[PDB]
Amino acid sequence: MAKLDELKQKLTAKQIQAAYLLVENELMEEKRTQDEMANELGINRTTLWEWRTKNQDFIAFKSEVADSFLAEKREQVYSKLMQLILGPQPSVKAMQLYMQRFGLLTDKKVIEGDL
Amino acid sequence: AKLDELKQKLTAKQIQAAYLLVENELMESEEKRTQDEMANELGINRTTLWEWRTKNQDFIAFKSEVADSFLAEKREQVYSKLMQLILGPQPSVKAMQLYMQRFGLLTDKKVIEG
Amino acid sequence: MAKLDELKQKLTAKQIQAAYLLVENELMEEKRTQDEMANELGINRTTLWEWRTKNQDFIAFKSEVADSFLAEKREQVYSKLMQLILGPQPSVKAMQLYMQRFGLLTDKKVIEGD
Amino acid sequence: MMAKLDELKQKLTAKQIQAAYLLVENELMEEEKRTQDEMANELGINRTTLWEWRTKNQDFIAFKSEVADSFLAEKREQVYSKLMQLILGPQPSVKAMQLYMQRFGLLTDKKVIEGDL
Amino acid sequence: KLTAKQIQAAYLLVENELMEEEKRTQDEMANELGINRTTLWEWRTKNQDFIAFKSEVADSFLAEKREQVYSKLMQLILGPQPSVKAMQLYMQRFGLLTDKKVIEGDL
Amino acid sequence: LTAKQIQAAYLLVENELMEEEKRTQDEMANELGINRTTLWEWRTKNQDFIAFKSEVADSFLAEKREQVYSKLMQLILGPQPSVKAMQLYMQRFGLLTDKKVIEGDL
Amino acid sequence: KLDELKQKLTAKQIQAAYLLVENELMKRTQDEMANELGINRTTLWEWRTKNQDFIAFKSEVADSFLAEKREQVYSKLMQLILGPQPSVKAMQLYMQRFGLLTDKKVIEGD
Amino acid sequence: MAKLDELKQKLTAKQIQAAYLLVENELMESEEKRTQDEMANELGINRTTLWEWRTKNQDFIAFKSEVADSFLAEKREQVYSKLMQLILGPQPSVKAMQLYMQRFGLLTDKKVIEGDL
Amino acid sequence: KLTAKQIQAAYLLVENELKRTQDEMANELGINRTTLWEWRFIAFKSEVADSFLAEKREQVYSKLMQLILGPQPSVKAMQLYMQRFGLLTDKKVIEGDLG
Amino acid sequence: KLDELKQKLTAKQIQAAYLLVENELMKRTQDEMANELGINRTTLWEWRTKNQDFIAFKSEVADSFLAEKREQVYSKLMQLILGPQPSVKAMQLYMQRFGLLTDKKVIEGD
Amino acid sequence: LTAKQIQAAYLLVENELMEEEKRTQDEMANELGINRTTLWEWRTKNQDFIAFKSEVADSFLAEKREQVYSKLMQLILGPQPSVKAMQLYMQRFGLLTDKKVIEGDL
Amino acid sequence: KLTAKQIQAAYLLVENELKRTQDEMANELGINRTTLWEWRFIAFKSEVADSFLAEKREQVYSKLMQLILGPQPSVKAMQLYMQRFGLLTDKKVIEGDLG
Amino acid sequence: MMAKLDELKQKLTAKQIQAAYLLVENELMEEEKRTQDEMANELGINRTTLWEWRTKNQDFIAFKSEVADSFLAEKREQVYSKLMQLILGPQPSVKAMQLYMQRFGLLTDKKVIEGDL
Amino acid sequence: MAKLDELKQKLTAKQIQAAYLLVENELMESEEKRTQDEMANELGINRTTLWEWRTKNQDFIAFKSEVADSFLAEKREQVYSKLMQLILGPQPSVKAMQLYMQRFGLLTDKKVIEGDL
Amino acid sequence: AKLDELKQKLTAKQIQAAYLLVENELMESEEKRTQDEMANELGINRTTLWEWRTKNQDFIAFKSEVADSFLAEKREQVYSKLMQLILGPQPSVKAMQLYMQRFGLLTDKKVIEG
Amino acid sequence: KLTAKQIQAAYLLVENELMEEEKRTQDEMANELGINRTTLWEWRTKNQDFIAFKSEVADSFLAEKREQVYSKLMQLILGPQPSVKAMQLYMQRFGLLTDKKVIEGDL
Amino acid sequence: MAKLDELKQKLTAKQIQAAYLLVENELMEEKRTQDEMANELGINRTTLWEWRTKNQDFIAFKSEVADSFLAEKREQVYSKLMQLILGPQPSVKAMQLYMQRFGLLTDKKVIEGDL
Amino acid sequence: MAKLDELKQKLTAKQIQAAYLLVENELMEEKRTQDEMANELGINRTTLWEWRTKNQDFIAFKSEVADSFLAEKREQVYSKLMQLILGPQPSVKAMQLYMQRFGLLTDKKVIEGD
Repeated sequence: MAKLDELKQKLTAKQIQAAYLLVENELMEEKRTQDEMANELGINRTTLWEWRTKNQDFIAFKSEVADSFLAEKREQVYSKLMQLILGPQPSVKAMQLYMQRFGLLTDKKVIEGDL
Repeated sequence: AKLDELKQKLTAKQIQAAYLLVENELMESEEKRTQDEMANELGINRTTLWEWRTKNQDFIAFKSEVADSFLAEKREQVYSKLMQLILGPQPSVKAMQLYMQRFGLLTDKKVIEG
Repeated sequence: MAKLDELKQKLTAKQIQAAYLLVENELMEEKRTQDEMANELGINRTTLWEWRTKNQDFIAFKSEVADSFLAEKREQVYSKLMQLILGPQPSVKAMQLYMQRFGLLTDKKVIEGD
Repeated sequence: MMAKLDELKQKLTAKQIQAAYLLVENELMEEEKRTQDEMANELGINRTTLWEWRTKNQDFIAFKSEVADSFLAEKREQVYSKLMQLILGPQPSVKAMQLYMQRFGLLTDKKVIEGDL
Repeated sequence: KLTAKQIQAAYLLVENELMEEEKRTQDEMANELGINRTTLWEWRTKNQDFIAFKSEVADSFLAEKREQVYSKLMQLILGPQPSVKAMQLYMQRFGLLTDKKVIEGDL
Repeated sequence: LTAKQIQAAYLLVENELMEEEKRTQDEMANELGINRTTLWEWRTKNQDFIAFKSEVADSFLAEKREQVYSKLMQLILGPQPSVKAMQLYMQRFGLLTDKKVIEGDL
Repeated sequence: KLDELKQKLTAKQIQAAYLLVENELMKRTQDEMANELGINRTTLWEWRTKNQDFIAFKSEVADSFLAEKREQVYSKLMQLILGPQPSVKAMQLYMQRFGLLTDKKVIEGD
Repeated sequence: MAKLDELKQKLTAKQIQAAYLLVENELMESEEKRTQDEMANELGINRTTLWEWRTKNQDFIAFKSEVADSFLAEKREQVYSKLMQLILGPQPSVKAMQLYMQRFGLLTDKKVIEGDL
Repeated sequence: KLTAKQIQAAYLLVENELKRTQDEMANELGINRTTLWEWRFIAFKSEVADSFLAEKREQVYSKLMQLILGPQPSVKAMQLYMQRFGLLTDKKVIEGDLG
Repeated sequence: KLDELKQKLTAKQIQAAYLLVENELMKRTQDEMANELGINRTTLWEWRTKNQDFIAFKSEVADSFLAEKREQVYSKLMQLILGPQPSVKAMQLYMQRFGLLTDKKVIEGD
Repeated sequence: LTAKQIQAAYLLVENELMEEEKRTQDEMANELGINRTTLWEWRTKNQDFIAFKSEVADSFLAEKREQVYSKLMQLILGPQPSVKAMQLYMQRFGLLTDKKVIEGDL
Repeated sequence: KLTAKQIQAAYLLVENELKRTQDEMANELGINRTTLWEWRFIAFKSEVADSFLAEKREQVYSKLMQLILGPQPSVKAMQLYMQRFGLLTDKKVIEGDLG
Repeated sequence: MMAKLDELKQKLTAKQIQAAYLLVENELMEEEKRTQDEMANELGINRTTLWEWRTKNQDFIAFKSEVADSFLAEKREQVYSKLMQLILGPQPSVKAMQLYMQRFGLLTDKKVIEGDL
Repeated sequence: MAKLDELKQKLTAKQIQAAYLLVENELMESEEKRTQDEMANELGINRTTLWEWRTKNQDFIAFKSEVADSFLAEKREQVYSKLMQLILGPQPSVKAMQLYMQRFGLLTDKKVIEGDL
Repeated sequence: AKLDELKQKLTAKQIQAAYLLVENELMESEEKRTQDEMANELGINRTTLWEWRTKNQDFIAFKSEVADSFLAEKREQVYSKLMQLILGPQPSVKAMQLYMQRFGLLTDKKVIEG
Repeated sequence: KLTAKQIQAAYLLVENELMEEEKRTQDEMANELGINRTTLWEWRTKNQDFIAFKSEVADSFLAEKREQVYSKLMQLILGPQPSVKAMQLYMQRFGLLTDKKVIEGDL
Repeated sequence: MAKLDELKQKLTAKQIQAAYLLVENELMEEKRTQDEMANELGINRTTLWEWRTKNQDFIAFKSEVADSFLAEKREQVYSKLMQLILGPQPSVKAMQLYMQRFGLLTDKKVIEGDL
Repeated sequence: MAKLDELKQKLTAKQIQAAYLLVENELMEEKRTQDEMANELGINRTTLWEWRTKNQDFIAFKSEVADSFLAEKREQVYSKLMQLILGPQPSVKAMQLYMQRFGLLTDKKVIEGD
């Protein structure tokens, strides 16, 4: 909310709507086409193209919204992780991730020499 | 400790709700209930649970800590699978590495010149 | 915006146009040929060649434009990451990237020696 | 580990300590493991009580995790036995040899550092 | 510094490898340059200024390929078989991945 | 630790790291002249016993060194020379060096 | 290095550590080695399991025997590089032996 | 220039010629490479003297290694050409993409550090 | 420092790996079989061994380039080539504190 | 084919086989499917485990649903062939679909 | 087979092929109302019981068909389309043909 | 045999995989959503599907040759090429008897 | 299998039949398996007798192998259970799917044969 | 010759030209391939008519497939060149050696048969 | 049956010798005796056993059948390892295939046109 | 049958790929043959006799490589990393490997 | 002995000796060089080269002797096979070979059509 | 000997010599160049080329000579086979080849259908 708020103010209401539509199309539970999204927004195809390619504030805000949508999925990822570990066919790689999540693994170094 | 700070902002009911939602969602994607089937046990309206889940920032933060707690509690079950891979008919060297790293048993030596 | 405008200063209007066209051809929607892009720009084929091979300011700017187009794909990449996690063969490597994205993974490092 | 288990013990009842050991033993000690209900019965507690301890009591969870670490630690020679079987067997593992050599800090990488800061 | 001909030779050798039939042979490049094969050989094997300049030119031609590389990276991510390694490269490009370390001990 | 506990730690480690069928916990308990429940108590609740037994395990593993080295050399010199085994050999004697360039500001 | 550890062993224990290492690094069973040393098998077993100075000395002589193999390892390395299937991993090791590879780091932050 | 000339000063004209001939035999494109005897004959020296320079003369060895480095360095655009072919070909190589990106320092790893060394 | 025959003797043996068996080598040196076992010292001979490996540099480089330019270009060989010339950068951004 | 097996089932059993297959080939639990069919869970279980005609009919409708997916499979096949990583194994299948590959045998003996 | 033996065969197969923790042999014996030794005797010495139980196992496996087909289609249509799964699909419907040329004398 | 619109309707749908969703397709056809489910018939439409795949032959061959001639020549693609033209022989010598 | 075991039974004593079952049970029925001496003792026979039967009596060996086949055959649903777990689990095995489909003869390869003889 | 001409008889001059153009676009070496619209324009036909020939005209489809076969067949020496490069290159391909040997029928499998079919 | 034909050509002692030699040589290449240590138990001279092993064609043929018999007798031990691979924490699909082939449970269907 | 020029063209095209700088281009081969590029294109795309002859020539050049292939096979078997697959190919070449079958049933 | 005897008679005593020496050098428990073997046989290097390259009877007899030496090693192979199966780390591929040795595996085909 | 003599009939003495030389260069002890082999044979480089590319009788004979040289390597191949079987990483694929060499492996084949 710290970054979204500063960026939001450099964008129009339609641009904000556009950023959310593009992200929802990819990260919210068949995808819409670019033409379908421009239509829904009531803008021309060329306008959407301009925002996506030339408007740095639009791009930056859209990346922040994307991060927010990705963040919400954490328990979904956790569920899959535990599924790979706790079934009758355990994944050692998944166990590595579990252990790292809780900082359980140690790497030890003995250093000699001079600088 | 973080759970305690986030717990004082919530009612007993919201707290029970958070625990029940986490258990349900961390289940494999067989016995898992729906959101309406997660209003009956708690004895609340479906819009209330939806408002807690989506619009209540204190509820959302606590529920995240509760999810971490859920995974943390499974430690001995994880360790059991690790040992099974080590002791099975195709012993996993990767599982052995992880065992050894758990107890800080592996050393890398480095000699540095300036 | 700052780095692009800085690099943009050293270029002509046509060169800036050329940089965008070359990048759009690769990162949006090769498909057009070098000749077709030169024709579109209303410049000689030999001029586009000289810009691409001999103009360090052009090359640097175009590379920054390439970075911008790549950055804008973020949610599309995230969507594929989640599909691999949630699909019929859940990808642990994708899960690792997800967890690293939010700084969820920690190792202890023990350092000995003088 | 003596002092750490003692510190985490202070906040739990005798029944809660027994429960933590039973749960870990079920997973980490040598036809089928016990169910939650079977263990609840063994402890003489209600199933809802065992769930509450496993779910909501952070002191119970933290103690039980320390118990888990202890059970895992005690397997060391069993892990070493498999390590040696992979090294010496008819499909000898160079990865297992690397682990053996790292265990005793026998492997060195040398570095010549240059630059500034 | 280098002669104009030597600078031209460096560009032609790099163009032969990194731009755009078959590639030109060494003999064909010497002829296009209007120099002896022995002269081209001498520059390539004994002239350190020429070698160093040509390497810098090679770096520049490679740098200019950036969007073509990115295009293939995106195709690997989005194609029928999405590549997780390509996803890792994408996320590293923008510094999106963190590892946390808790450091203990002495030096 | 008592003499019996030191003996028990050695027997448990010998069972795993010397050898061909290994003894059961019950057989090891009998051999020591203790009850199965005492052995189980030592292995699960006695932190001094666990700590000591782990150090004995380390000693038994350490003693295998020449046998590990033998297999390492067999992989190097065998019909299918192992480059990974060569890497371990060269690291063992600090024979491998990289140059590190570092720039700049922390 | 060896001469400090040597002091803590009997002459027969020194002989045993050398025989154990030679058996591995230059085919005999434990019984055959004990019979060769003129000691009982339970004695060899006690040295191998309970004598920390014996174990430590033996590991040291193991290192010495291993070090002596260096040219044999080099021969195999060069065979993998110059053979009918040149090995890139072997080339990497060669290059590292002579400190020919640079890993370059750019560091930024607090 | 400087390092080569420093090493070059310690060798005879014939030794310098020999070092280039040996490196050219390996690293310049020409049906079969020349044999040792063929190179000695071309140099107008004994088989035995070439062997001596190659094995006992540390200055010769050092100069020849520097010459080999220069020959390898000169191949840069040829290596880059293959890197791009792997990236752009019908089986695009993500590993080659990684190398490309490493070449220009485009890949960042972020570290968050805590503790006390 | 060493005698002339010892210097010749070192160069000759390392040549063997970098053929003649142990006793064959012992017979060439004019020493006993047992004496060879006793020595197996690790100083000059080892430097000649390193020197022997060092001298093969252009031959190693030739194989590297063949792997890069062959019909199946090796990306790992390209990696080593670039590392040889310090062309690959890894960037680290470090945050936090330690005290 | 289906119409012979159909005769050996009740209307509700036909409905159950279709629902079970649709659940898999076009998310519901066993209890939800039984509740949807208006039968008790032990009844669904008995049909699935003890009724051979039910099992046989259900496998047949499973085949029918699977067959209907053919163009979807073709779409994926062509995507793998014409994609940014053309798949040789997918090309092999394409060629085999149209009988384009010859395996040639020379036979000798008694 | 007796009614009890038919019941036992079904229970053993259900334990493995329907499901979540499975019953022990002792629990299955109790459920059937027979001694552990009787169950063991049937599983090891009764060839009619073994033969019948194998046919029941086949029936339980056969009944899984739509679930196997579901996973097959998921691998085909998923984010990582499986060409091997496509091959199985095409073979299922006899869609793949090779030409065989054969020459000559046996 | 089929009506003209049914022939047009078959060609149109197979085109979809070889975009428009199920209901989108149902709306184009001017039929109900339920009716589409009932049909999902497997005769002419299936032949057009096979016909659609059949027609891409030169595009498949182009990818085959690219794999063979690319910077990482595919031996498996070479195998398929040779099989296409019946160039690979497997020889069997058979002994024994059966009666 | 009834008649085959009956035929192989005719040449063995009751003790030899018991011995064959004990040996197979030791390997194929669900902390450590019995040693040869422990089984010899159980049977009330000398260790040399058990070795002689296992080594030299072809009728004993042949019967015991038939018993082995029977024990293995009876595991069928346990094998099927693992097959289904590999198909349906989070790392779904296309190879396991092929085995499932072969089990019921669901996979067809078509051939068009040409030539002569 | 014969099969091509039999299929060719069913097509117009323009359709024959179209079939060759489509195959040449895919299987003959020339920066970017031509688009469908580019080919229709080159042929002097509607976009819609090219589409019709490609999708509804079975005679066109069949002829074009035969033309594609002929174009692929003509590449033989180019394929053989790559096969030899894999065999002779710095990483010799045993699989390519197998193909070479299969090409000339050099590999035998011996079978000894018994029973009664 | 072949053992019986080859057995009638040999003495009791030669027969015992064949069984003992096979057991010894089929051991892992720990408790294995030498040829001289395989003359004592049998109570014969070392040259006699060497003559049987190398020069006696009837002894050689019988010993080969005895080696086959030795491997044959290990069937249930082989089956045990097979089941362990199937039931372990990384179930082996290849082991499942072999199980199924043992009992002729896998069918390939072929449709042939003339 | 073919003209002398067509036979010459078939050999040159095969020689360019399978014997022995860069390979010749199509334009360079047309010039060496003294024919139009369009003529070479016509023979390669439309002349079935020419295509069939060239393929037979290609088979002959490939057949002639036998000892070079065998040399690499032996190097794989005997080299520092002996290849078991190459050993299998060697043994199949001489018909050294047998599989036994006990056939049951009906057809 | 059926084939060795017919072939042996087309060879000289020295040729027979040569065939056995070449095979022993490879299959009998550091190998001799070609020059060392020619010396031991008391023949010239060129003579040994002639026999190995031009004498078809010599080559055929040597291959038969090689088969005989290889055959003798069967129990050595059996020992390794059982080592791969019966250890704490079983090989499924080795189990396949064991089962095939005893003809325990069935491949089943259902054939339809016409010819 | 029969096939070689038959093929040898169609060739000159020099051509036969050339065939052996080409094969010896690859299969014994390339190392000599095409020019060096032509010089050794006392023929023009263009003559060796013509034989290699245009003489079907030469090509066929040389291929038979190649087969003969390869056949003679038998014990060398057998030695490597045994080294893989008996080395530190016993090769099961090598064991399979060994067993197939002596026809030791059998499968049952069951055939149904009309």
